[PDB]
Amino acid sequence: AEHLLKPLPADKQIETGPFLEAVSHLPPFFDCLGSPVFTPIKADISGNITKIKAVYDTNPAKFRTLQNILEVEKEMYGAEWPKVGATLALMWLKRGLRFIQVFLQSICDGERDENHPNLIRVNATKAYEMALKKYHGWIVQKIFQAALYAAPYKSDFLKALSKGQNVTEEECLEKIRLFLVNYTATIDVIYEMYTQMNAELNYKV
Ligand SMILES: CCCCCCO[C@H]1O[C@H](CO)[C@@H](O)[C@H](O)[C@H]1O
Ligand SMILES: CCCCCCCCCC
Ligand SMILES: *CCCCCC
Repeated sequence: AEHLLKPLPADKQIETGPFLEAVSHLPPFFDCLGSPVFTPIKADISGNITKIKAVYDTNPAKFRTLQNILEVEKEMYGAEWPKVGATLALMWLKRGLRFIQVFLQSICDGERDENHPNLIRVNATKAYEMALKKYHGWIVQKIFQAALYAAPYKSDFLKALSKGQNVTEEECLEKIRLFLVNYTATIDVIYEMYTQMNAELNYKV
C-alpha cells in the first residue's frame, strides 16, 4: 500500500522524497467521497504538494529533508520567510493533512450524529473546525462548508475506499487505522518543526 508513510527515524528528520511520494496518493481518494464538490479540499492539498515538489525536484540532495527546505529557503529569501515558496506550501499542506487525519480517525472511532448515523458530515465538520477553519476568511469558509454538506453515506465511502479488493467494512477500518499510525506521527513532527523554527503564520485567506 503506497499511501502508507514510512516510520519516523530516531532523529525525526522527514525525508522529502518519500514523503511527497506517499501523500501524493491522498488526493485521488477524495473521489471516494463521490461528489466533485469536494474538489476544493482536494485541489488545495494537491497544489501544495506540487509546489513543494517543484522546489525539491530542482535539488533533491540539498532539499533532502523537510527541515532542509525550511532552512535553505530562509537563507535564500530571508526578508519574506516563512511566507515563501515550499515553506509556505508545507505550512498549508500540514493543515490539510491534519484535516484528513482527524476526519478518518473520527470515522474509525465511531463518532456520529445520532440523528443521522449513516452520514459522515459531523466527522468532516469537526475535522474542518479543528484543522483549517481559523485560517479561512468567510468566503473560503463558505466554499468548504458548502462541500462538507455533500458528505456521502459512511457505508458508501468505505465501500468506495476498498474497491478492487475484497475486504469487509471493519477490515477497511483496520486499514485506515494502520495508515493513521505513521501518517499521524509525521504530521505531529511537521507541526512541531514549524513551531521550533518560528515558521508558523496565522493569517487567514
Ligand atoms: C481550494 C481553495 C481553497 C483556498 C484555501 C487556501 O490556501 C492557500 O493559501 C496560500 C496563500 O496564502 C497558498 O500559499 C497556499 O498554497 C494555499 O493552500
Ligand atoms: C478524505 C479522503 C482521503 C482518504 C485517505 C484514505 C487512505 C487510507 C485508507 C485506505
Ligand atoms: C462538477 C464541477 C464542480 C466544480 C467545483 C469546483
